[PDB]
Amino acid sequence: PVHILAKKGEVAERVLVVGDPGRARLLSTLLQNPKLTNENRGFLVYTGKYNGETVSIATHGIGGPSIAIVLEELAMLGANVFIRYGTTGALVPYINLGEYIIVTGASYNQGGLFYQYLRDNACVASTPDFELTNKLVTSFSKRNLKYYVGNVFSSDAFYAEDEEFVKKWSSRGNIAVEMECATLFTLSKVKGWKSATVLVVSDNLAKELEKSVMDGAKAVLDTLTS
Amino acid sequence: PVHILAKKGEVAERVLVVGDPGRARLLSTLLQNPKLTNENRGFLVYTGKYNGETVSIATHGIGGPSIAIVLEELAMLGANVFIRYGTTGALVPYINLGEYIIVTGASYNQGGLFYQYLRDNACVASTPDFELTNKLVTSFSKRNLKYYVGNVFSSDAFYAEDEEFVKKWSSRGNIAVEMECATLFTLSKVKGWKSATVLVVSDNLAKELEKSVMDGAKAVLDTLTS
Amino acid sequence: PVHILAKKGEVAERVLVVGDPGRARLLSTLLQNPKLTNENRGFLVYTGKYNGETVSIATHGIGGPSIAIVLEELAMLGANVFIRYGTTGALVPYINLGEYIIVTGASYNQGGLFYQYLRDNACVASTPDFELTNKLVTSFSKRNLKYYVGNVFSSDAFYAEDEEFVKKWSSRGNIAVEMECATLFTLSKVKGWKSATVLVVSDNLAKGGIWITKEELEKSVMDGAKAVLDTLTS
Amino acid sequence: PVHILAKKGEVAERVLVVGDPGRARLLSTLLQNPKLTNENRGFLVYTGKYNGETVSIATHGIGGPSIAIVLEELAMLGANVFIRYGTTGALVPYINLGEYIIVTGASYNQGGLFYQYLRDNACVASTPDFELTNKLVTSFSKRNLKYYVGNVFSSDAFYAEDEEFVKKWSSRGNIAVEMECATLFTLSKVKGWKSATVLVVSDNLAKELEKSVMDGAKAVLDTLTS
Amino acid sequence: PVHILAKKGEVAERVLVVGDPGRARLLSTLLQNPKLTNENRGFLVYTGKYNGETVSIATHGIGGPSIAIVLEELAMLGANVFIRYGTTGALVPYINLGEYIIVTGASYNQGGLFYQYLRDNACVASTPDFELTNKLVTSFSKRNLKYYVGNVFSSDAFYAEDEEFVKKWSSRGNIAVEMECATLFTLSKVKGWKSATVLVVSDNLAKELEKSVMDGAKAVLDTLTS
Amino acid sequence: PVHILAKKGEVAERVLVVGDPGRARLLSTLLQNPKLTNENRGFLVYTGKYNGETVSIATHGIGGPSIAIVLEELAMLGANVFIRYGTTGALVPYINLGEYIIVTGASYNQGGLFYQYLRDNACVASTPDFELTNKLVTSFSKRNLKYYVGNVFSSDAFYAEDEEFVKKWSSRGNIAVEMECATLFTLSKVKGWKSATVLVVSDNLAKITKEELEKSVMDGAKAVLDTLTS
Repeated sequence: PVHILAKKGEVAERVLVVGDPGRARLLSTLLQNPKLTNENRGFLVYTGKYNGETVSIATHGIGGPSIAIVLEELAMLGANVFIRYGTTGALVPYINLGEYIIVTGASYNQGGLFYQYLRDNACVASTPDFELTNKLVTSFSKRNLKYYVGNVFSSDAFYAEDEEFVKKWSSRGNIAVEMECATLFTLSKVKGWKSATVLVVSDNLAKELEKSVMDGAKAVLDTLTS
Repeated sequence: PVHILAKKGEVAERVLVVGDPGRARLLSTLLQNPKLTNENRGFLVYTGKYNGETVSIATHGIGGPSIAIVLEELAMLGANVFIRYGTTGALVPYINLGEYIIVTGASYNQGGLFYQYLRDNACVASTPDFELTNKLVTSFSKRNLKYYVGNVFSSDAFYAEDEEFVKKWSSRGNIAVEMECATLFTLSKVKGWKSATVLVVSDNLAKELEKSVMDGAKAVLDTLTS
Repeated sequence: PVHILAKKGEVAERVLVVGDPGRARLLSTLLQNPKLTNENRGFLVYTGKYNGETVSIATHGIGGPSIAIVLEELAMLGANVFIRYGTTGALVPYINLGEYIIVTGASYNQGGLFYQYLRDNACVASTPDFELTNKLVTSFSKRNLKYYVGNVFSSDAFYAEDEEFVKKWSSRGNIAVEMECATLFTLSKVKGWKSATVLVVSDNLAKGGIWITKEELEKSVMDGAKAVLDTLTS
Repeated sequence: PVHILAKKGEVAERVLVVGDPGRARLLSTLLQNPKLTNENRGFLVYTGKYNGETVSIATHGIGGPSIAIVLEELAMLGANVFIRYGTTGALVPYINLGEYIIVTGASYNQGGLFYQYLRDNACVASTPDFELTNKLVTSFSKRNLKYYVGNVFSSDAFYAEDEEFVKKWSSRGNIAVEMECATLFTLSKVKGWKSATVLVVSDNLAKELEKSVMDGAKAVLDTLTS
Repeated sequence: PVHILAKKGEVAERVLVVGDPGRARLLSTLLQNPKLTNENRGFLVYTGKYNGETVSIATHGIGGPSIAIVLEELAMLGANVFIRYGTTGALVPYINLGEYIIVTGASYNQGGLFYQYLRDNACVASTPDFELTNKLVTSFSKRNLKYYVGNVFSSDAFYAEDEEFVKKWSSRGNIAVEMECATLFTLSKVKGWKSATVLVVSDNLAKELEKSVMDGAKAVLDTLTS
Repeated sequence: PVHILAKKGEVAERVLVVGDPGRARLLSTLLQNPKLTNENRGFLVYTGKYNGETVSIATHGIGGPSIAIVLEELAMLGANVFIRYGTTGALVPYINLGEYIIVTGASYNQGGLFYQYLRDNACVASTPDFELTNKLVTSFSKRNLKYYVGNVFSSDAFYAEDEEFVKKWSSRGNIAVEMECATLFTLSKVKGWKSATVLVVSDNLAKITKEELEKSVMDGAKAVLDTLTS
C-alpha cells in the first residue's frame, strides 16, 4: 500500500469505515485500547478490541476514487469485512434528521471508476452482503433506534445542479443520497469482500447529531463483532 | 389493458407470476376453487384462495418487454404485490439442480426498456422489496428447502455467444442467470409495487424437477399470504 | 431447443410468425391438414400445406428477447425464411385502422439484446430481405389490399411514457410502432436468414377516434394472411 | 448558403451527387447544355437537361460532415431528390471490380453528426427511399448491368486500423464500405427528401473502370428522370 | 495514397492546411516558386519556399473524415508538421470579425471517427503541440495582429438545430466553433505529428476579410519556417 | 461551505492545492506568518505571504469527487486561481524520478462527475489556463529545474487492472497519469476559474528515496509559488 502505511498485522479483518478523519478519532474511543495504526495522507486508522474481537476504524475520505483506494489497501493488509458509517441527505419527507438509513442497494451514473473495474458499461447489481445487512437491522432494532431500509443514490458531484434532483432519484426507489456506497458495494462484490452501510441523516432535501452518531456506531460495532 | 383482458376484481392484489403458461395451470391446483380469469394471448391467469387470502397466478411469457406489459396490466387491475417464480441456470458449481435461489438483486446491460422508462442511462438499483424477500427466506427455511441467496444477471439474449460468460458474470457477484428480474425489480421500484423472486435451478453452466417446482410454489404461496 | 419442443422435420423451412397464439390457431385453418407440432410454453406452432407447399405458422410471444429465442430454436429445427405478421400502431394521420404496413426497416434504442449479439453499440442496418419484401408488395397489390411501405420503431416498453413520442418517431422516418421488427431483421442478417414483415394497423397514435371492431380486425387479419402465405409459397 | 454559392433556380429538384469534383465535371457531359452553377470551395455543381427533365450534378466531397452541408444547402436552393453515385470497397469475395451495388441501408457507428441531428443515440433506420431504389434496380437491369443489392457500412475513418474489419462488417449484413450513405439516408428521412445510392466497386477487401462509371451514370440519370 | 496523388519528394515536412481550395491557391502566391503538386479530387496542394525553408500548402475540405484522410496521406508522403489556418464563428461578444483565434484545445461530441481510431469512448485530450502554438503567438504578436487564445468546439453538423448552442458551448470554455480541430489534434497526438491551428473570425454567433486572411497567412508561414 | 469551515476572508484569491495534507503543512513553512485557516475533515488549509503576496495552500484529498467539493467551497470563500501541485506516474521511459511535468491537458473516461456537471457526454476540452501555464514554464526554467510539458490521463481507479495500460495512454498523447487533473481543468472552465498543474514524478510505469522526493517537492514549490505571486 502506498497511501495507507499501516504495518501488516495492525489492520483487522473487520473494519468500520467513515469518510471523516474526525469521526474516526471520535469513534476510536468506543474501542478497548485503541492504537493509531496510520495517519499518512490524513487517512487515520485505529485498531482495538470490542466484544472480544479485534476491529479497526478507518477513514476513507470523500468520493468513489478515494474509498476504492482505501478499501483496496486495507484488503491488502488483511481486511475483508467492511461496514461504512456515513452521513446522508434524505430524499423523502418522512425521514427526520438524526435518524438512520440501512442501505440495501445503490444507484449510480455510469462513470470512469466502474468502467475501469468492470471493463464495460454493464449495470452490475450494486448491493451489500445479505446476511450482514440483516444483522445490522437486528442490531439497530435491539438498541431501539429509528431506522429505515432502502436504496440510495451515490453521487459523484456534490455541487452539480439538477432542478429535478429530488423527484428524479426519489422516483427511482432511492430514499437518500451520498457518495460512496455504489463503489463500496460493487468493488466488494468483485473482490469478494462482505460489506454493508448505515447512514446518519444530516439533512433532508425533501423538507442530538453527536449523540446520533455515537449511538448508531455502537450498533454497528455490535454487528461487526457478532 | 389490451393483452390481459380479465375483469376488474378478478385479479388479486397478491400475484405469483411465472413465465410458463403450463406452470400457471399446474400451480393453480394448489389454490382453493381456482377460476381461469384470463386466457388471451396465452397469458393464463388463475384466481383463487390460499390460507384465507385471495391470490392470482399469472403467466408473463419470456423477456423483459413481455413481463413489463403483464405487470403493468395486472397493476391496472389492482395487483401491487408480485413474486416471480421461474427457472434459472446457476453460474457457480456448488449449486445443484432442483435447488432454489432467492434473488437479492439483478445485474443487466444498458438497454432500450430501461432507457425508455428511466429516460437516461443511469444504473438504478434493481432490487426486490427488502421485507418480502426476507419472508421468502423464512418460508423456504420453514419447509426445509435448500436455497441460496444472491444476485442474478438478467439476460436479454438467451442464445448470444460469449466465450467468457460464466467467468464474467460470476466474477461480478452473480450466482445465476435468467431474463426477467431486472425488469421486475426496477419497474416495481418506479411504480411502487412490492416484488421478489425465487428461482428453481434447472441447469448449471459452471458444472424430481416437478417435485421441486411444486415444493417451492407452496413456500411462495405461504409468503404471499402471510 | 428447450422452449419449442417439436419432433424431427415437424417445422417447415418457411414460417409465418405471429405474436398471438390465438392468431396462430386461427390462421392454421387456412392450411391443408394442419398439425399441431408444438404447444410447449404456449408457443403454438402448426405445420400444413398452402398451395401445395409446406409451411408453418409459429407463435413468438411479445418482445425482442422472446422472438429471438423462438427464431433461434425454429432455425435449429430447419427454418430459414421468416415473415412476421403482427399488429401495430400508426404514427401518421393518413393511415387507417385495418390497413397494412409492409416494413422496410426498423429504428430501435441501443443496448441489451443488440449489445449481446453485436458485441458493441454499432447501429447495424436493421432491414428485411429486399427480394422477399418486394414479393410481399406484389402479393398485397395483387389482392387489392391497402398498404403503405415504410420503417417502424421497435419499442421495448409498451407503457413507458414519452410526451413527444409521436412527433419524435414520425419525424425520424417511422410510420408505425411495434416491438419485434428490429430483433427479427438484425438477428436474421447476422444468422443468415431471410426475413420480412407485414403489420395490420390496429390503432393510430396520431389522431383520436373510434376503435376497430373484432370482426373488422379479424377480417383484416384473414385477408392479409392469404397475401403473406402466397408470398411464402411463391 | 455560404459554401455553395449557386442562386435559386440554378439548382434542380433532381440531383445526382458525387464525391469527386472531377467525376462531376466528367459526368456533366452526359447532360444537354450543361452550365457550371457553382465552383466555390471546390464543390462543382452543373445543371442541364436529360430525358425531358432538368437535372443537376453536384460534388459533395468526402465524409458525413461534408455531404450534410452540401445536401442542406442544395435543399435550401430547391433540391429534394438525391441519388449518390460513388465508389466503394466490397466486403464479400464474389463481387467483382467495376460491378455495382444498389444500397438498401447503411450501418454506422453512433457519432457526433447523428447525435447533433437526432438529439440522442437511438439507432434510427438509415434507409433510402423505397420507390426510388426499386426504380434504380429497374434502370440497371434494363441496361444489362451487373449489380448486387444490399447494405453498406458508412465509415468515418478511412485509415483507422481494425484487424477484424472484413469479417466484422460482412457478418453484420454489409456487402461494401463507403463513407456517406448513412448520413444521406438519415438526414433525408428527417428532412423529407427522397434519396438513394448506387456504388461502383473500385476495390475488394475480401478478395474498364472509367467505362464502368460512365455506364452506371446513364442508368442513374434515367432513374432520376423517370 | 489514393486521394492525394502527389509523389514523395513533392510534399514538404512543413504544411499549412486550409479547408478551401481557393484559399490554397490564393496563399500559394506567398511562396517562392510555387508548384502545384496535386489537384486530384479537388485537394489542391502547392509546394515552394519561404524564409529559406521548403513548405507546402494543402486543401483538406470540410469535416473530420475529410481532414483525417488528407493528413494521413500527406504524412505518408513525408509531412509531419501541420498548421491549420481556417475560418470560424465566434461564440463570445467581444471578438470582432477579421480578428484571429489561436486554438489551445478542441471540445467534441464522441463520434464514429474517434471511436474507430481510439477503439473506445475515452475523452482523449485534444490539444495542439505546445511549442508550436507558442511560436504562433510570438509570430502574431510580432506582426501586431489582434488575436485571442482559447478552445473551440469542433462540430460535425453545421446545420443541426440547437436553441442553446452559443450558451452551451461558450459556458464550456469554448470561444469559437469550427469543424476540424478535434480531428487534427487527436490524430496528431496518436500519430506523433506536430500540429497547431489559427482561425480567422468570419462570423460571430453571439453579437477587409481578404486582408485579414493574407496577414494571418504570413504570420503562419513565419511560424512554420522558424 | 459544509466541508471547508474557514472564517470570512481566511482564504486567498490564489491557491496552491495539494492532495496530501502532510504536503500542505510542509509547504506552509515556505510562507510568511502561515496560519491554519481550516482543519475540518482533514482538508488542511494554510494562508500566509510569499514575496509580499497573500496566498493559500489547500488539501484536496484524492479523486475527482473530492477535489470538486474542495474547489467549489474554496471558490465560495473567495478563491479563483488554482494551481495543483501533485505527484504522478510517468508513462514514457525518458522521464526520470524527481523531475517535473507541467500539464497541458487531461484525458479521462466519461461518466459520473462529468455527466452530472456537463449534462451529457460531450468531450469538453479539459485544459488549464494558457497564460498561467506559460508562466509556470518560465518560472521552472528560471530556477533551472528539469521539466517536461504534456498531457496526462486522469484515472478514477488507481488499482483497476489493465494489461495494456501504459501502451494505451502513452499512445494517446499522455506522458503521465494522476487522478484530479481532468476535474480541475473542466470544472474551472465551467466555473470561470484560472487553473494549472505541475506534477512531481514519483514513479515510472514504463520502466525514489524520501529525501530525493521531499527535495524535489520543495524546489518545485518555490517555482509554483513564484508563479502564483507573479
